[PDB]
Amino acid sequence: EFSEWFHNILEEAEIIDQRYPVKGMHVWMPHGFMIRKNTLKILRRILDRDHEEVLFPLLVPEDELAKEAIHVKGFEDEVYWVTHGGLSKLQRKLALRPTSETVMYPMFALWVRSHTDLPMRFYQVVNTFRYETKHTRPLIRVREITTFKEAHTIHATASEAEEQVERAVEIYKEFFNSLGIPYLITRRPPWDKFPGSEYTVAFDTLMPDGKTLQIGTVHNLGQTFARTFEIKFETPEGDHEYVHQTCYGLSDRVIASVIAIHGDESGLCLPPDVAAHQVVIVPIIFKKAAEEVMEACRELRSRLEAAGFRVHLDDRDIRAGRKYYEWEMRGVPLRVEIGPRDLEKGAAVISRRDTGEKVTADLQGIEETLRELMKDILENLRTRAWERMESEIREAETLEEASRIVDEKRGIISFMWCGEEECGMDVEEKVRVDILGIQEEGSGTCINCGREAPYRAYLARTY
Amino acid sequence: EFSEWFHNILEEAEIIDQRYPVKGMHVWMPHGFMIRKNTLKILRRILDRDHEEVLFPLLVPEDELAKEAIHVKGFEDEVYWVTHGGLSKLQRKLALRPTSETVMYPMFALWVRSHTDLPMRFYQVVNTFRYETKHTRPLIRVREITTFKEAHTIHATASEAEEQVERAVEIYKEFFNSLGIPYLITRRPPWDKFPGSEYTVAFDTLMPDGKTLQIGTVHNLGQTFARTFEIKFETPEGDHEYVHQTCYGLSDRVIASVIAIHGDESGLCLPPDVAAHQVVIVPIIFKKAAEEVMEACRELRSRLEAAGFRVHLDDRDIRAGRKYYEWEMRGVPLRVEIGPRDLEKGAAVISRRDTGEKVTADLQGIEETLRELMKDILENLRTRAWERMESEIREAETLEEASRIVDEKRGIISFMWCGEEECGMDVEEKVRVDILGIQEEGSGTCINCGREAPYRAYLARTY
Ligand SMILES: Nc1ncnc2c1ncn2[C@@H]1O[C@H](COS(=O)(=O)NC(=O)[C@@H](N)CS)[C@@H](O)[C@H]1O
Ligand SMILES: Nc1ncnc2c1ncn2[C@@H]1O[C@H](COS(=O)(=O)NC(=O)[C@@H](N)CS)[C@@H](O)[C@H]1O
Ligand SMILES: [Mg+2]
Ligand SMILES: [Mg+2]
Ligand SMILES: [Zn+2]
Ligand SMILES: [Zn+2]
Repeated sequence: EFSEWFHNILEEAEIIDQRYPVKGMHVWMPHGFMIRKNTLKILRRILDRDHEEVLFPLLVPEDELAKEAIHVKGFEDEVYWVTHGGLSKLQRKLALRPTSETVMYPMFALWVRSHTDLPMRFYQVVNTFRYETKHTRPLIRVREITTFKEAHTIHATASEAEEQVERAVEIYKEFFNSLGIPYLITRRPPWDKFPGSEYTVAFDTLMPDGKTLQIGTVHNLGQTFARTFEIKFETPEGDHEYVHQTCYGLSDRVIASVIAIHGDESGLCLPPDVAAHQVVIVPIIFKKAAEEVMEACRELRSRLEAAGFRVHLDDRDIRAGRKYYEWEMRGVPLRVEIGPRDLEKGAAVISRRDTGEKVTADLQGIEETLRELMKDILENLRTRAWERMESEIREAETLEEASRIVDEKRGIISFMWCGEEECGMDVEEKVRVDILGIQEEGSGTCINCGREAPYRAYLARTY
Repeated sequence: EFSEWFHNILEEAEIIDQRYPVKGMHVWMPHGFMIRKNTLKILRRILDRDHEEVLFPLLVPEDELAKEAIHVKGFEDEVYWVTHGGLSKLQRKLALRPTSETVMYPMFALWVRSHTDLPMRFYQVVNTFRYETKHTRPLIRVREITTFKEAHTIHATASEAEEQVERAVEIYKEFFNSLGIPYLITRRPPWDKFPGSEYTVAFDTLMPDGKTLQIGTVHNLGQTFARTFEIKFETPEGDHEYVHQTCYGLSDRVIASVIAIHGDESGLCLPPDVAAHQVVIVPIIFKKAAEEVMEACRELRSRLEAAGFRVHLDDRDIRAGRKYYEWEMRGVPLRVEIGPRDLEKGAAVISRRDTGEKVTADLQGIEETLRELMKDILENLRTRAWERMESEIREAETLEEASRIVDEKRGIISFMWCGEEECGMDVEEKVRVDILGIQEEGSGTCINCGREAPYRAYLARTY
């Protein structure tokens, strides 16, 4: 049911067009692009406080790519290779970046010299490529991740790296809270961690179909990469030690989830700061004081633009009904309607998208009325969102009880686990599910092997 | 001399790092990225008035790519090819986009149906790839054009297309005028036009080394592409005619030229709206009322931020001299200095980057003082720039006189030309130069063959 809804809204709302001749590569249409744009504005406000945006190349030579032990093994046959430059075959294969460690790190080796240089915090929003699963899904599992934001940091001590991991987590929390997206934070199992990292922390959110979606990862790379690419720095004493690195990223999934989670029957419902328009003015006219209604709307639009609003005056010549439907299925938060009546009273009708509540406000101080409504809409959407997710995280004491809950109610399943490979693998195989990760807490007994369970773990059917 | 200057400033000002293992692919460092960012902000303000930003894929399948007669011939061996997806060879070669006609047009065939749909105006800023000349030059001739802005339009009548070409030209004029970049507009010879177009209009600017740089092109594609990809539309009568298309683009060259043209001995000099910082506050202190000087600067910074300025308070602990040098070689327009004296008077020293003129202003209304200075700096830079270019465009009546001027003074050479292939080719071969394009005007006699010359043409040594 959700799948169909999603695919249809992506088309109706004109977000992406999937009819491109190459599987897993979609087109961002005007409207979709605007949402993506606003989502990135929000992200960058946060990231630009302490990160420096850069932009590295797309192509990586075998030499550099296969320079890592496990990392290269991790993306072995998941990499696209350019072999020819025109008719002639390149004397050195070039891979489209799957992620940029092998692109930036050799360069980091040069930029880093003294401890005065550290810490360094960079990020870029580029397009990456991954040749994976025959199962292609819009914004969720694409071959061309068109909105891959990857941040990479460099530190003097391992201590600072761990500290950075904590900061990244807080940055994502804030990012997501701004999109009203709920999340579960866990430490992925050591066999699912980013190829070559010390450990991976992941953010997972729940899709309306009971399936889970990884919407963010933070990795503590320790110094394994530093040693590989020779990223050393001079200490205040005169010694030469390797650096401690971390990296974290998000993809188009963040947009998929903002669409999916605040999804609706009427179409899209979006956080005010993400919608293409925050306020759409719709004039109601039947050839009766029209000239005065129109000039009341125009006055209003200009007044809102100057106030900092992303407003749109829909003066098209169609029935107000159709207009309502359109801007509603497109996710516009507030609709301001103006008719002869209310006009001859100095007021207008303001309709919310999340609730449907129409109120009456004085065009005189409407700016503040709108700002407040917007703050309200996000809080509501974020709240609802959190309730819906938590109400889907259920505890299980028996491995059999887990199977019953997953298969019947879907959602996330909480449980105490010993934290052993074989036991975890067995759990996954038996329940045909995936262990998202752990969260350290009081002990107990592993739901599967009964041994001492140091971790609170979660599992679910994932994307 | 210029070459060395350019390369050194790109490094000193930390714009791009060329030390990447793959020739023709450079890295945008933090500072460079900020300039690129601001340059694009300026561009988008203009383009977003009547264009809709989109984002298409990077990869194009042979099927689509080689679907055009001349277009495919034009980028035959200039295209990079991905042949393998992991270890397995793709059953369909994929080319990195050189430009996106073959990527978007098949998709345009679907989006276009009724005349009510037209006109459509799109654009995107993506990275494109071109395997060309062994001669790689930073921001001027790269394999990965990291800042390729391509706009594509669709029209019902050929008349509107030509009209669009005129609009594009005006858009670029405004873009460039904002960067204070001077330009010569001409109609490229029919053998240099964009592969498959009806005709190409190009913008050329002059580099400090007397060489010319193409910084923008507009193409009228007529309906040749429409027929190729089947982009038809229903007329108000019920007929099905093809569409009229145009497309135009810019690359990183725009940034190269803003750096080069307003170049300087002290380093970078940039239009206020392009610099990473428009105002850098430098407090002068020698342990004498410091606490009061610092709090005067902080107060000022905040005050400027809230006014809309991109300001930076350099409170580092180094000699004010070094600070001056740094922000000067980096292109910061205005430097605001505050010391005990001026402070105890309610004034500060404002230094211009283009001139070096230091003035004294009341911290009380400094906001306006700064805004005015910024407007002034651009006008000055744009003016100077235009003078320098025009003073390098020289007329020639004899083909021999041309050779003397080019070889001795470089620059651009104006001349009357018959407009024939063979004559033009001959001119180029004999003068070892390139014919930029023509400009229709009163007749005369071709500088080479003496026949009737309908066109005013220009030539020069180019990049
Ligand atoms: N095929 C895909 N389609 C869409 N999003 C994806 C895809 N693969 C991964 N992602 C998203 O991108 C994020 C980062 O991917 S990753 O492999 O975990 N980590 C990185 O690549 C690290 N180098 C951090 S920059 C994931 O958390 C996930 O939300
Ligand atoms: N290798 C290159 N490096 C940097 N800039 C380039 C390169 N090749 C072309 N350009 C710049 O990019 C602009 C557009 O390139 S073009 O081939 O003339 N035209 C297009 O590709 C058309 N499809 C318009 S979008 C040129 O005007 C030129 O200024
Ligand atoms: Mg697993
Ligand atoms: Mg030529
Ligand atoms: Zn166990
Ligand atoms: Zn001639």
